[PDB]
This record gives sequence, C-alpha cells and structure tokens, in this order.
Amino acid sequence: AKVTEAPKSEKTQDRHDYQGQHQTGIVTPRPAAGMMVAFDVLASDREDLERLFRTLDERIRFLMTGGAVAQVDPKLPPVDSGILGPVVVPDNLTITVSVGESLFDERFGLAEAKPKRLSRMVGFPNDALEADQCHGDLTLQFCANTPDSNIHALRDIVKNLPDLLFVRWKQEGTVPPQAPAKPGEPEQSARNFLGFRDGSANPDSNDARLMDTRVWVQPGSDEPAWAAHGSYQAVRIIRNFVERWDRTPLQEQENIFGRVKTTGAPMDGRLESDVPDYAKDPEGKITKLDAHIRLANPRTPESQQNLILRRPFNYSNGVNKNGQLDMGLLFICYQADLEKGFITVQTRLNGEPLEEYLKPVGGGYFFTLPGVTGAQDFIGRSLLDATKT
Ligand code: HEM
Ligand SMILES: [Cl-]
Ligand SMILES: [Cl-]
Ligand SMILES: [Cl-]
Ligand SMILES: [Cl-]
Ligand SMILES: [Cl-]
Ligand SMILES: [Cl-]
Repeated sequence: AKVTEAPKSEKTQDRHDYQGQHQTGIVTPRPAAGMMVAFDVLASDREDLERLFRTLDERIRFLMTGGAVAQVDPKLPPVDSGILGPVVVPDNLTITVSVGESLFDERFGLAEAKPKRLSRMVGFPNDALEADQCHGDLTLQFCANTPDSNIHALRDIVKNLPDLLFVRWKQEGTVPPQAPAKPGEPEQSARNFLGFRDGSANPDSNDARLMDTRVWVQPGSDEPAWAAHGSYQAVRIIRNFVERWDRTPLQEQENIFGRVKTTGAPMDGRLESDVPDYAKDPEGKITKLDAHIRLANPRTPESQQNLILRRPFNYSNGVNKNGQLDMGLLFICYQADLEKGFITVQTRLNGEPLEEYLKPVGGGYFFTLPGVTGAQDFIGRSLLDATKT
C-alpha cells in the first residue's frame, strides 16, 4: 500500500546444505542473483592463514542458515549490517570459496600443494583486460534469490575479516526469472543480455558420474590428494556491445550462435534439449562452421574431454562516455581440468564472429576447494593439512 513498504517474498527460507563432498554453487540450481568478489590474502604467517579459513567457514555456515543478529549491547558496533533485519534469513544463499595461483607463491608456503593446471590468466586475442579486474588470491561466489542478500553476505565477510582480506574486484549479476512451466516440466534455460537461452547444451548436472569425470577432481587422479572433489573455476567478465547487436538481423544472430533465438533449438532440431548432428552437416550449411556452439563443442570423441559446466550471470554496470550501455555476461564455468576445459574451448573460439559484439575485460583462474564433509571439518582444512610443518 504505502510506497516505501518492502516487497513480499515467499523464498526467504530457501536454503542449501553447506556441508557435503562438494561445495555448493556449482551443481546447485542457480538462483536469480549472483556476485563474484576477488580477494587478496594479507595473512602474515600460517597462524593467520589458519584463522582466515576458520573464520570464513564460521561465517559462511551462519550466513547459509540464518539466526538472530540483534546487538544487545548498543555500546558495541552491531554484529550484523542489519540489511536483512535483526534475524538473518538464508534466501537461497550459497558461498563458494576458490583459491588462485598467487596464493601458492612464496608468501604462505602452499606452493607444494598447488593444482597442476592452476595458472594466471593470459589475455586472449579479443581480450581487453583491465588490470584492476583480473586475478586475485581468492574468490567468494555469492548466489541468492536477491542481490541484497548477496550484499549482506559480502558485508558480513569484510566486517569479520577486515585485515586478512583485501577486496580486489567484484561483479554482480542477475538472471531473468520466468513464469513456471507446465506442472512436472523443466523450466527453460535463463536468457543472457543477447536474448538467447544460455546453458542449454550444458552437461547434465544431475548425472553424477558425468560430473565426476568432467567437473569434479577425482581421487587417484594426477592432481594432489587434497584437491580431490574440487574443481577449477574460470571467471570471465565479457562486455556485450548491445547497440550493435540489436541492429544485427535475427538470422545473423542465429547463424553466429547456431541456435534459434526464440525456441533455443539447434539449426536441425525443434526443441531446446535437441543437439545438432554435425555428422550430417560436414560442410556447415545447416550450422555454420564458425558458429559459437560448433566451435565450442564439435561433438567428437576427442572433444568430450573439453566439456564444461557453465554458470553465468547477466551483469549491467553504468554507461561509458560515447553513450553505450556497459552490460554483458559474467561468465563462470567449472571443470576438472582448467587446461582441458575453458582454456581449450576459448582457444577454439578465438576469431569467432561473435567477437564482433564481445570484449572480455576481467576475470581469472581459480580452484574451488573441496567441500566440507562434516562438522569437525572446515573450508580449506585439507589444503592446510597437506602443507603442515
Ligand atoms: C567466453 C568464453 C565462452 C565459452 C568457453 C563458452 C562455452 C560454451 C559451450 C561449451 C557451449 C555449449 C555448446 C554445445 O555444447 O553445443 C556454449 C553455448 C552457448 N553459449 Fe557460450 N561460451 C562462452 C561465451 C559466451 C558468451 C559471451 C555468450 C553471450 C551470449 C555465450 C552464449 C552462448 C549461447 C547462447 C549458447 C547456446 C546455448 C547453450 O547451449 O548454452 N557464450 N558456450
Ligand atoms: Cl554431496
Ligand atoms: Cl582480520
Ligand atoms: Cl557490481
Ligand atoms: Cl520451450
Ligand atoms: Cl569510459
Ligand atoms: Cl583441527
């Protein structure tokens, strides 16, 4: 009724189990709001590094559950920012912790336990990387139903870790919610800021064995033993030239991607779940040879080792000086091998016709730590236990 009255939400009690073999926020169903924040660790020794991960585990445990946060002593600063009121609600919140290559340098003595393919992001030919938006010691992926819940969670982290963490860069994004599909039917993949369904050909996140071979680091693999059940995280802040894209004919938009815009169907199919048959189209008349999906996934037995699980968000910043809207895709994908995953796929995508409307400006390579298995475990414990003494 009244203007400033808060909107009503029925999803404030949405929750996800923080514990598990894997961290949440990868195979977890993606909510409407996301945020990636990169940090630099200011720990002076191993004692401070241990306190950082223990404090991170304690705060994420509470933020992903909720509880009373009213400061009963007004002489002290409030324990909570108060954005969600005196009682914190979960609101589908998940926080995923990933570490970068710079965390495994001379500073912290973790160099021995570095994952094999964890490296520093090198600029691709179409890139225009901004130094203040790249790399970092650590990333925290915030995902919730609303951006305010993510901001409240980021407020909590920096309030409880003001000296051990330095905020490097951040990017918030959303995905457009849709009306519920027919009862018992799967929803469509959310659309990006280019108007296309994004995530249709993603590998089945419900297929556990497929996620074990392509997304999750398996025990017994060549990676260090502590890194089992982890995953490589690739972040790319890609700017969309939306004015020139909206001037492009629809047939050109679909030829560039290889998918019908409205239905999300391939050039030789009818449904979004359909996949193209490149064996029947060797010369690329139905699906162009330089199409986005054809270059990213040629659908050969060798290309199967390059599958990636994408989890992007649509981000929108301000406006530049010549009048163009600064908006694009917060690209996030996960893979058991970063070199085999995003790095090989992006190498195939170098020179694609989609680059006419793309401009990557930030991001980095990080390794998502394995999940917290029990109450006596905490995030990064297996990494700290692998580098003891
Ligand atoms: C920058 C690195 C990117 C990588 C590594 C990547 C990777 C992929 C992969 C693996 C697929 C699956 C294709 C298939 O299996 O047939 C795909 C499809 C697709 N991508 Fe990307 N992509 C990137 C950037 C983008 C950007 C910037 C957009 C902007 C709109 C985009 C939009 C799409 C669309 C619409 C599809 C088809 C729907 C789908 O199958 O998800 N991609 N991409
Ligand atoms: Cl699990
Ligand atoms: Cl601190
Ligand atoms: Cl932002
Ligand atoms: Cl549909
Ligand atoms: Cl500018
Ligand atoms: Cl312990």
